[PDB]
Amino acid sequence: KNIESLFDYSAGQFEFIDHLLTMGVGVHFAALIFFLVVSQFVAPKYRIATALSCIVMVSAGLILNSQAVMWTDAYAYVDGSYQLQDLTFSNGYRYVNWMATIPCLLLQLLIVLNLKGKELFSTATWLILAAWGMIITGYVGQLYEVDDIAQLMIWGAVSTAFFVVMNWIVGTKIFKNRATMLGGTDSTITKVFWLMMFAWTLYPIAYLVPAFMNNADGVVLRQLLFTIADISSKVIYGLMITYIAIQQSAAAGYVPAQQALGRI
Ligand SMILES: *C/C=C(C)/C=C/C=C(C)/C=C/C1=C(C)CCCC1(C)C
Ligand SMILES: CCCCCCCC/C=C\CCCCCCCC(=O)O
Ligand SMILES: [Cl-]
Ligand SMILES: [Cl-]
Repeated sequence: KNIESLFDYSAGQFEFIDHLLTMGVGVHFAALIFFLVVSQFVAPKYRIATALSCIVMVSAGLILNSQAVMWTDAYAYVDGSYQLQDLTFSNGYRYVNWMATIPCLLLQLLIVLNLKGKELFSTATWLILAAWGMIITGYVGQLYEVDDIAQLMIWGAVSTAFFVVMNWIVGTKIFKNRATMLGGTDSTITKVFWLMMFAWTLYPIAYLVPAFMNNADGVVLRQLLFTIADISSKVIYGLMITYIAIQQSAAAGYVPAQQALGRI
């Protein structure tokens, strides 16, 4: 049902996708160790925001690892090209994984925005429901990326509505609670918003690849877009969230945070 299954791949195409996914694994698990070691310099009220980045690194790292092994399982070099064998490859499992990873990305944002108690629970709940609506409708949509492009587009439109509303909740909370943020991170959090807008928008672009480039090079392009988007939305984003957590910790008087920033 996926466009990947339609084509044979050159040695170059096949190996490049393998390298993309493998590099993705390495970057996330390398970043994982970074978040782990810096977590001790984060104040208790923010420390979970850094822990969530560890959770995202392993979650994303495992899905990229799984995709890479699926890639090599599904294809074999036969008569001059990589051809589909008995096992299958699908991006569908990425969608399933977003059901967990996207709430984690949103939660760590709410934490450094200094949301607490009732407002935190209610905001998280609405955000997660919006994200799940986006993901599920998008998942349904890509089931038709070969059979029914018109249906892919309509489900994509519904998904985009959830996307836009989710982003509106995010923007509203960010620009409202920006003033509560310490150590100059009121400025930094604005860049985080724009980073999210940019990085997350790459995913619906990848979703539409079967509509504007239905060929083997389109398959490569989609994996390339996922790679850019994954690294930007999880790793670079996580680094900014953790930076914001540490800076606010230091400004709140947390001594390990103050000492850590002093060494650099
Ligand atoms: C780490 C993974 C992340 C941040 C994934 C984000 C995914 C999206 C923003 C997906 C958006 C979609 C649309 C807005 C329309 C087409 C269907 C989706 C699910 C690909
Ligand atoms: C934050 C951005 C992260 C960027 C990650 C991507 C790094 C590698 C990117 C691709 C370089 C282009 C490689 C040339 C493609 C050759 C075409 C092919 O062989 O199929
Ligand atoms: Cl604290
Ligand atoms: Cl993920």
